[PDB]
Amino acid sequence: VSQPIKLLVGLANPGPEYAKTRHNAGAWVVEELARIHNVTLKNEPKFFGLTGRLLINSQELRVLIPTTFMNLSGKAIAALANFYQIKPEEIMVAHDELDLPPGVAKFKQGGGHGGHNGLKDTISKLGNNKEFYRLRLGIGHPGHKDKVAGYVLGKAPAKEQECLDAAVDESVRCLEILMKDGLTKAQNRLHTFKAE
Repeated sequence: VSQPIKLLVGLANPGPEYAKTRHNAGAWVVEELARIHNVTLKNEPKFFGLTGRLLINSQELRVLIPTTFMNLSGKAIAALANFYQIKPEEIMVAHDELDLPPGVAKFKQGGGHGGHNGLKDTISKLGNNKEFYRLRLGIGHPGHKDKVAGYVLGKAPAKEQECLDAAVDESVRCLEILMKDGLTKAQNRLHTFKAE
């Protein structure tokens, strides 16, 4: 039974050249979960995004990858959330997280956007409501304010990308545990993980 998530959003910038930039880490999670569960994501221009529905341990989970600019991610999330009557507190938003290193991922309930343009827009489009969950996929931090945007929009080197892909995999396993055992159990597992 209880688990509050009805919608998982993986934040992204659109189109083939952005697919493997760090800023798309949330989208990697959603695509992998969707793949393992045999769901083909469908483009729905009415929701400014790619959508699907998975059944996991008899719970319906909607997924969404916006095709907006990252800074307009709330256009998508509010459109789909309004259509399905999903409250902010039932949404989990996967995203790249500067404040964790490659290879680590954490769940979080509420909090600020941290300068993340996607999170920022999401909050505003959901009525200045921060109380959605997050899946924070660590990307490291370049430790110079002026280098942040280029770092986030860049492509990790191969070795670092393996650490990233490992955290994606484990985040997917823990979303599955989320749906079966609940959040405390999912979180207890995810928060001890670090990739090699």
